[PDB]
Amino acid sequence: SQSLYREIHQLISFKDVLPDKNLLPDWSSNKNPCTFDGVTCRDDKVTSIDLSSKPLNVGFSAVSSSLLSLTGLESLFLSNSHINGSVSGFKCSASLTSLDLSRNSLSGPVTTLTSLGSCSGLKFLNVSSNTLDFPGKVSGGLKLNSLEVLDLSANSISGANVVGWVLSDGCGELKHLAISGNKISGDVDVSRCVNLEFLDVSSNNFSTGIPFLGDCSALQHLDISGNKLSGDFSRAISTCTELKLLNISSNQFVGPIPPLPLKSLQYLSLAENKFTGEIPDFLSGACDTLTGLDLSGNHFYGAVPPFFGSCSLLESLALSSNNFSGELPMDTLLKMRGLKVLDLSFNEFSGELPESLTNLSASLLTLDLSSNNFSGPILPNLCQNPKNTLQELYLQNNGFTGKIPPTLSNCSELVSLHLSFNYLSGTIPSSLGSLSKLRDLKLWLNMLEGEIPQELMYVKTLETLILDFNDLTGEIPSGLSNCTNLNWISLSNNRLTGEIPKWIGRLENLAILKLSNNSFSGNIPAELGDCRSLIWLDLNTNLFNGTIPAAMFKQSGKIAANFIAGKRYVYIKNDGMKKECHGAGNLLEFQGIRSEQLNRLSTRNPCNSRVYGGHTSPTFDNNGSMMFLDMSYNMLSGYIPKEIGSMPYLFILNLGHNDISGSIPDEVGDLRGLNILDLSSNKLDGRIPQAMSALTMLTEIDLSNNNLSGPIPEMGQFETFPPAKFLNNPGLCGYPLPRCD
Ligand SMILES: *[C@@H]1O[C@H](CO)[C@@H](O[C@@H]2O[C@H](CO)[C@@H](O[C@@H]3O[C@H](CO)[C@@H](O)[C@H](O[C@H]4O[C@H](CO)[C@@H](O)[C@H](O)[C@@H]4O)[C@@H]3O)[C@H](O)[C@H]2NC(C)=O)[C@H](O)[C@H]1NC(C)=O
Ligand SMILES: *[C@@H]1O[C@H](CO)[C@@H](O[C@@H]2O[C@H](CO)[C@@H](O[C@@H]3O[C@H](CO)[C@@H](O)[C@H](O[C@H]4O[C@H](CO)[C@@H](O)[C@H](O)[C@@H]4O)[C@@H]3O)[C@H](O)[C@H]2NC(C)=O)[C@H](O)[C@H]1NC(C)=O
Ligand SMILES: *[C@@H]1O[C@H](CO)[C@@H](O[C@@H]2O[C@H](CO)[C@@H](O[C@@H]3O[C@H](CO)[C@@H](O)[C@H](O[C@H]4O[C@H](CO)[C@@H](O)[C@H](O)[C@@H]4O)[C@@H]3O)[C@H](O)[C@H]2NC(C)=O)[C@H](O)[C@H]1NC(C)=O
Ligand SMILES: CC(C)[C@H](C)[C@@H](O)[C@H](O)[C@@H](C)[C@H]1CC[C@H]2[C@@H]3COC(=O)[C@H]4C[C@H](O)[C@H](O)C[C@]4(C)[C@H]3CC[C@]12C
Ligand SMILES: *[C@@H]1O[C@H](CO)[C@@H](O)[C@H](O)[C@H]1NC(C)=O
Ligand SMILES: *[C@@H]1O[C@H](CO)[C@@H](O)[C@H](O)[C@H]1NC(C)=O
Ligand SMILES: *[C@@H]1O[C@H](CO)[C@@H](O)[C@H](O)[C@H]1NC(C)=O
Repeated sequence: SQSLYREIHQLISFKDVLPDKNLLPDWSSNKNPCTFDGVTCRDDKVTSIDLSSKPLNVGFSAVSSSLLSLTGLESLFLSNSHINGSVSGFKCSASLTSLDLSRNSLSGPVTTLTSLGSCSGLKFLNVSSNTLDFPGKVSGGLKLNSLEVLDLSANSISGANVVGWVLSDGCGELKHLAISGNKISGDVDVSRCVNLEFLDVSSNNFSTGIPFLGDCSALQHLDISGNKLSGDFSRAISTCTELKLLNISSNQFVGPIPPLPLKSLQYLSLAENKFTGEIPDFLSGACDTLTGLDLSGNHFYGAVPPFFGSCSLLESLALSSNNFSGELPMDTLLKMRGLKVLDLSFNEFSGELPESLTNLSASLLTLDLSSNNFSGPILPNLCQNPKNTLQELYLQNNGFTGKIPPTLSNCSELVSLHLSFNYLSGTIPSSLGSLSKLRDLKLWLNMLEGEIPQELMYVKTLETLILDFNDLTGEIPSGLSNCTNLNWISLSNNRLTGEIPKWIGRLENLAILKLSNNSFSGNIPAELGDCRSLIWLDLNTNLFNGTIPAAMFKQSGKIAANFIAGKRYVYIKNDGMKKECHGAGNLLEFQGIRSEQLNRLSTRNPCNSRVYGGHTSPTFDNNGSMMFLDMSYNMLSGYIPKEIGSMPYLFILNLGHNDISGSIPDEVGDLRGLNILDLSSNKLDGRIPQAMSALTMLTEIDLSNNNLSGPIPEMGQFETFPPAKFLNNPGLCGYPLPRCD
């Protein structure tokens, strides 16, 4: 036929306008398209093309002129294909049924989509994750009332009543509307959409009316979360008898949990609102269908109603960040046959752990009991039940006394263990080396003694070791050389000894090494310079000596950090007020702990009030450098190597209280991101290099107690700092000091 001749010529003309033609290397003229990678054929005719996740790097016009006009094409999938430009009028084949253009760079007003009406058979349209917008006045209509599925999520659509604009010309055919991740406001009226099954209007700018749903005859999925809605949603969804998922989380709802349609309900989320009072007895009505419940981050209180035993289908129960109290209602949890995730974190549950809990170790994937008021010992008999499935165990920030049960090694599926912030004595059981899947061992702020288990080598998956604030002794176990995935090692405020092993250079994933306030010694390993993920080095308050190896900076400009991101931390800034408190500040892991309990450190730390929190976020993804370097309060000597200046992402530099001599390298002036510079109490001499006048981001400097001399630089930021920062430098003069003689 002709369409065959035309099919091949159209496909090859498309290939030919690609900047990287090597992308469709098996496409070629005088070959049958049905043999082409990306092509679906039925009876020797093209019915579908899928060029998704290939960087085609061409514009929509190339697509609509070559591809969308092919006779018989039924579906075109071009998600994440680097298509830019915008939709305009074109001839479209009547067979085309699905168009997926999601995750591209389509730009322009959302009114451009209206020109896709050329496609008389189009029923499914995904244009999510682009940059389509709605400039100014919202008038007219989208005019695609034949659609069954429309996805406009994650665009740049800012406007009021955009939904009415979408639905203006009719929605009798519409089954699934998603438009989340925009900035849409106003009214949502889908009452004329009597076949609508799926509505996601989440993460927008709604702060007035609740969506109006009319008879709600077909609605199964309703997501209005992530807005600023308040008011009577109970009445709005009261006609909704087929509802399976109701997500109203992250809004401004207040009062008690009101009546709900439970007979079909599988997923319910009320999280992150201002609901008050206690879980009502009437929710037992969903115990026949309910698979997921989330009431986290409200003001709920009291106990977990006993009715939950009937919710035998309930897989996840999340109630964290309320004020639930009482003992672990094991009598109810043991009936929830299907329970997999249990999250009661950040409440005020109390008492010891009931012995019956050891049964759930054979069904649960996650047990999150962090930040409560539990007391007593960790159940030794825990994970007796053969085939222990438990993956995550979070018991941090409670009142647990006793030893760490070696029995925990039987929970062989364990990926995450967090026993921090308790009162645990005894040693770190050697048997934890048996947890072949463990990624996180977090035991910080307890009273753990003895040495760090050599047997920890037997854990190949290990990524984080957080042992700060204990009573550990002995040296860094040579065995740890084996855990090559470590990206965060924190051993501060113990009584460790020995040197820093030279095998640290081995771990190419280590991003944070914190060894402060112990008794480590010897020289700084030039081997640290071999770590290619290292961004935070805190060796303060120890007994290291020798000279700062220039080699430790060899990685600067090559540093990659990706795995360390997204982890909750607190950074506690040192105010130079108390002389017993050392270092720039303490970076501490802080997943599942209340800041209100930082006061617990008072007895272990001479530091008093300045707490930064967040989630780790490197300032680059690649080609970075160290961001933090503290070696204060040691016995280092010799001169600062000029390579010190080679780290453009360095925010903090503390080398204070050592025996460093010679003169401040002029390369410090290259450290353009520097916020803090402490070189106090050393033996540095010569002149403050004028180059340092180029630093623009210094919020703090200290050069006091050296043998520096000559004039303080008048340009840059020096005039900004008080005299104290320069005291005890005999030959030093110039404002803020007395003028030079
Ligand atoms: C409009 O297009 C968007 C963008 O593609 C689309 O959203 C994305 O959908 C996909 C699935 O269709 C999501 O990817 C999933 O992510 C989950 C984790 O959250 C994974 O578990 C899933 O993996 C499963 O399936 C894979 C094969 O697809 C298997 O390899 C794997 O083993 C699992 O079985 C899956 O990868 C994606 O997260 C969303 N979100 C994005 C990218 O924004 C959206 O659904 C489209 N809209 C409509 C109406 O179709
Ligand atoms: C019930 O609803 C809640 C609340 O909406 C929901 O949890 C949320 O999931 C969404 C994903 O749909 C999360 O949103 C993302 O947050 C991450 C992390 O900060 C961001 O990186 C993401 O930004 C991207 O996507 C945006 C579009 O949504 C884009 O505009 C942006 O440019 C980025 O590409 C995104 O915002 C959100 O973090 C959570 N919220 C909370 C509080 O957990 C939950 O999953 C729902 N439950 C069920 C089962 O449906
Ligand atoms: C490096 O490690 C060591 C080991 O922790 C650390 O020494 C400890 O410092 C803390 C905090 O200063 C000390 O805690 C004190 O304990 C005594 C009793 O032994 C108490 O009397 C003290 O109480 C005072 O402060 C309280 C509030 O914090 C007040 O309520 C009270 O009225 C008192 O004023 C205080 O809690 C602890 O004794 C030492 N332990 C050791 C081993 O010496 C050291 O400070 C760390 N170094 C650095 C640089 O951080
Ligand atoms: C990359 C991570 C490991 C890291 C924790 C990161 O996520 C985090 O944002 C870091 C970069 C933060 C945590 C503490 C922050 C510092 C807080 O303490 C310092 O006093 C302030 C003072 C002042 O505000 C300066 O502008 C920056 C400055 C000095 C901050 C520099 C950036 C931080 C160091
Ligand atoms: C589309 O992307 C290409 C590649 O960068 C560019 O040359 C062209 O100008 C872009 N078109 C639009 C509309 O931005
Ligand atoms: C959300 O809507 C309000 C009211 O229309 C508007 O004033 C505001 O600009 C919008 N906020 C955002 C974050 O765009
Ligand atoms: C939370 O519950 C506890 C224990 O019953 C109660 O004493 C406390 O007042 C509650 N917290 C608040 C602030 O309501």
